[PDB]
Amino acid sequence: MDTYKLILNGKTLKGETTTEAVDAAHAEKVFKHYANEHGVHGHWTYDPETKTFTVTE
Repeated sequence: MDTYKLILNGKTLKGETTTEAVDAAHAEKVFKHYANEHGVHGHWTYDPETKTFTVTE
């Protein structure tokens, strides 16, 4: 398990978390939890070179 990172860019908030997962698909399902928990919804992207998801409100 690699780690994957989430960058959340809310209008007024900024969030950065990681998780260990078997692939990007598994980390994405955990990250949807974190983003919904923290009331930040937006457009999702994944950057394979950095194993990073960004969510921008």
